[PDB]
Amino acid sequence: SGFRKMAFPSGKVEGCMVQVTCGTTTLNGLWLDDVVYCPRHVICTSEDMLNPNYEDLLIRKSNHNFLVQAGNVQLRVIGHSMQNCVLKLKVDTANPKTPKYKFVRIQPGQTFSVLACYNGSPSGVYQCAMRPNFTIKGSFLNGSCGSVGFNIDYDCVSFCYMHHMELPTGVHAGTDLEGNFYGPFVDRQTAQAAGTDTTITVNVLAWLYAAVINGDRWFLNRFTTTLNDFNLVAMKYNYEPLTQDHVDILGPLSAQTGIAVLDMCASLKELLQNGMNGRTILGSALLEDEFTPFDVVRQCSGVT
Amino acid sequence: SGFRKMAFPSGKVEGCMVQVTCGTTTLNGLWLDDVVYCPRHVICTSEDMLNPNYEDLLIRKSNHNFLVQAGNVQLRVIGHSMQNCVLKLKVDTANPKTPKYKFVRIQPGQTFSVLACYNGSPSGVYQCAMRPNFTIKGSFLNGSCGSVGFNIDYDCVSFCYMHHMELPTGVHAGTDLEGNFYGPFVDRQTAQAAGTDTTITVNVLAWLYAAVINGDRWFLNRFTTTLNDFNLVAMKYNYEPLTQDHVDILGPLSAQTGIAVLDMCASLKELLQNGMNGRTILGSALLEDEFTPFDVVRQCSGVT
Ligand SMILES: *CC(=O)N1CCN(C(=O)c2ccco2)CC1
Ligand SMILES: *CC(=O)N1CCN(C(=O)c2ccco2)CC1
Repeated sequence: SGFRKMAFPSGKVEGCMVQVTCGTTTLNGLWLDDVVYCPRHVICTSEDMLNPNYEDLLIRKSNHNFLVQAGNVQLRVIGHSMQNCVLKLKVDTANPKTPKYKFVRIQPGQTFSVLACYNGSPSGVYQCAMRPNFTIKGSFLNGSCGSVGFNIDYDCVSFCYMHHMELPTGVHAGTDLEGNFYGPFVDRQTAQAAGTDTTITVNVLAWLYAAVINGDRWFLNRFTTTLNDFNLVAMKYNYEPLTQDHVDILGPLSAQTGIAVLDMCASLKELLQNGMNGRTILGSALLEDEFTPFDVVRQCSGVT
Repeated sequence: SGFRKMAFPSGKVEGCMVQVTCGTTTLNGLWLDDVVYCPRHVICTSEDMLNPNYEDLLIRKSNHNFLVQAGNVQLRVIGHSMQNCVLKLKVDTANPKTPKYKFVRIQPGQTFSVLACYNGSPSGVYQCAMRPNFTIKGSFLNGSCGSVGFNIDYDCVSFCYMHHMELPTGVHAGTDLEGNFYGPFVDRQTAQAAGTDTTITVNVLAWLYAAVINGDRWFLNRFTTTLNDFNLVAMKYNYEPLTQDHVDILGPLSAQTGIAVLDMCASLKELLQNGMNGRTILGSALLEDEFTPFDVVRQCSGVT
């Protein structure tokens, strides 16, 4: 029993973190096989980051200008290229700790673990969600860029995020491991405002299911609703529209608990309309939206 | 910027988890050097766990009855002993991945990372606090016993917790790595009720400091208080008494922010008396008490 905001074990990713230094800029890189992946802004002076021309800046850089250090051993860089907003540094040694891995581009509402690193050294691990406005709410100080987000399926690390920037509002923006930003963000120090941070409805429902399974039941009511009726209330409270796809995804949690998805919708509807009245659910005073239906099943079933 | 409930990187502890099987009971064990540490209740039939006599049960057990598996390789058990509520299984092979380590017995209010495991395989990592009633609020299913709690100081893992039991109220009890329970709990399936789960005052204040540092400032007021005046309000709200020791510990966060500890006490006092009025602090609708002053400094400074 008990339900916790739970990250994947980080060891497989710890084994992949290196330090990348270009001139006076030191960031993190991800070493998989004989490639090191890092944010292309490693090549910028903070002056450059006002309006950088990365192709032009990169002409001035050689293999030997990229200093790559794994623990306290230097890797030999034998090639470099830019793919979107990342650099791929070819090194002469395959990472002996390379796990089975994939690069995946997640959808908004999907959750992942971040291994926060500084100078290629892990400081901590936490669970995130790709927000509907394509930001993440992370914990990233200067030096943390190149820290990655991942999921693990048994022995395969799916890398979904690399950290690139903090918006003036203190929320975070980054790329997949092909170097394509999530959302409309650019690796430039300019006016970039996030859109509406809406609540991930399907995740709230999954977490209400988790609460029932773990004995927190006070919010279960006598009501049901329809997708359309629920969605009117969702819209009013800046919740994501609930789709039949979302209902299908919640099917197994529905089955296990014997609470129809639309009944749990009606419970969530009353919580939105009435508030918590100073009560808590799984130790929260607000409705948690950074557990996926998959996360709830995994943690409630004990997958390794 | 941003502040997250952050666990230590788990890799060093992942390398220490094994499976222990005695008859039909399979739990987790911690392999350090040539010793495997596990809960002594590995020897019990669930019938036994009503009123077990562990010394008597252990007479019936040989080295060869303890099946120890590290990945998919069996370890040879060459000795076994009971220390308090843990078994120490001597194996013929030193764990090659043994990190630098210590066994520490933490105080209530101290935080630690848990690596939740099943069958000696890591499923996830989360941050906990030793509650003032010597319980922890974890995420533990059947098979999770022998999962451990730890802190890391650069390269040294301090092991502070091994998971042994769930109370009927779905909160968790366990031992240090000398096998001594935290609090008054016993490894018996009997009536065991937790005392008052009071709020860790010094941790709330540390987290209010974290909030100020990360730009969440709406709750800062024009007031101050005294330790005695604050403590009257603390008592009323089932908060731990604040001591001069706690004030001294918050000194560096006071210094960094320029907010006197007693001013932040007065802010917390108004939050207790007035509530959040539907507002949030670092994305919470309640006052978080599972960050230590040390945790706030570490995460705000980016220690690795
Ligand atoms: C995410 C990260 O580590 N960084 C550090 C490098 N960089 C800057 O310091 C910078 C330059 C101009 C604006 O910010 C980006 C963030
Ligand atoms: C923590 C853990 O893994 N367990 C599993 C073994 N055990 C029981 O199933 C049990 C027997 C009697 C009561 O509970 C303790 C908890």
